[PDB]
Amino acid sequence: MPHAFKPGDLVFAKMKGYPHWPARIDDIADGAVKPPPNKYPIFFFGTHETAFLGPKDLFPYDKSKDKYGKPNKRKGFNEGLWEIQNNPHASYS
Repeated sequence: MPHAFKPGDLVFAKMKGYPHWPARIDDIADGAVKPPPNKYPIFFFGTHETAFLGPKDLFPYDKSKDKYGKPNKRKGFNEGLWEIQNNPHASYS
């Protein structure tokens, strides 16, 4: 059975106006800006952008990849697919 989301989990993350996007739940670095309550820091692969999202917008990667893990015209997307499949836990800083 599912646990709560934790840093390192891989997802497709949904934001208004964008396709479900390869991403991970990030850690918060010591000294870094914390998310609002009930929100997680989401790192989007390919774009390397961070947004704060709640679970309703987070789709676990294993279950979802056969639906959402297909090339997309949008900037950074296909780079994102590579990262999530090939080195999803690397430093992209």
